[PDB]
Amino acid sequence: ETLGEKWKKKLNQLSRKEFDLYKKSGITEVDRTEAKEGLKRGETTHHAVSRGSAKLQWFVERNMVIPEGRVIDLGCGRGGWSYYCAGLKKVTEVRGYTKGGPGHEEPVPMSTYGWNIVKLMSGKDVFYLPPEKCDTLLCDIGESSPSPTVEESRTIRVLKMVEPWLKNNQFCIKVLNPYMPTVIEHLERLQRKHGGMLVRNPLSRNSTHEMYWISNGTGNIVSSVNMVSRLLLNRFTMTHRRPTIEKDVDLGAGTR
Ligand SMILES: Nc1cc(Cl)ccc1NC(=O)Nc1cccc(S(=O)(=O)Nc2ccc(C(=O)O)cc2)c1
Ligand SMILES: C[S@@+](CC[C@H](N)C(=O)[O-])C[C@H]1O[C@@H](n2cnc3c(N)ncnc32)[C@H](O)[C@@H]1O
Repeated sequence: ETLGEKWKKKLNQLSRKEFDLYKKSGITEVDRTEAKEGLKRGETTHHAVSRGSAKLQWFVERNMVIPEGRVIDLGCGRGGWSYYCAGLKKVTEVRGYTKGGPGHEEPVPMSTYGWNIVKLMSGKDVFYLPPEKCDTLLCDIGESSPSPTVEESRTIRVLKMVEPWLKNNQFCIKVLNPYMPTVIEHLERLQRKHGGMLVRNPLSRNSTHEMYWISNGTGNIVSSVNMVSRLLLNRFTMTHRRPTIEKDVDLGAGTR
């Protein structure tokens, strides 16, 4: 019924070859060549551990979330968001939590600028964690699934989990499937209470309808979601557009 549901049905009809040509058509991406080569060699300075550092940097450099004080990073994985925040002037502590174990990335130890204010803790399912006081709440959880009802369930669970962590603080939260009417209802209620806006990051793949609820902005959630569904549906029409290439983020070295 929603434009997003039509997008997901069409995405599920693609062959692997078609899917591989669609997923990056017209997106933006950072060139990870140098970082991957450095990481393979065990280099611990300058490189971002994942594409996530540039993905969060995109929101921060637009002032959509402005990390400060004690940052919590839920679903930190290898730690791209955490290591990026560790170098920001207003940040004083970064605590990352992630599941780890089979099927999940482990935190990567690094020596990028501000490493000494970061603690990444694996073996932590955030759905069992009691909330902690923080000045910035980040969450990048939401596992894609071919089933949109599984994605709807996973999105609602994240939105219910994150709310007790929100106390008039800065935030950036992934919304895996933002187009279902039940999710829209939660998002509108959450925006009435905590403010912010839902934003599509250009570095996201066309194979996910993810959007991020960020704290600094206003706007109409329904309009923003439908614009993304129409964008993703239009990207099935034409031949692959190679992604727009950008430089990856240099996270430096040193303590603070
Ligand atoms: N065409 C289109 C298609 C889709 Cl499916 C979704 C969105 C758009 N359009 C844009 O995204 N337009 C836009 C224009 C100039 C700069 C940027 S920006 O993201 O670089 N910086 C911002 C953005 C918003 C605010 C705000 O509202 O406070 C603050 C800073 C975005
Ligand atoms: C891949 S990370 C996102 C990228 C990350 N922001 C970065 O920059 O590296 C998302 C993570 O959420 C983790 N995750 C999934 N379910 C989780 C849960 N219940 N509790 C904690 N972490 C979870 C996954 O293991 C995955 O590593």
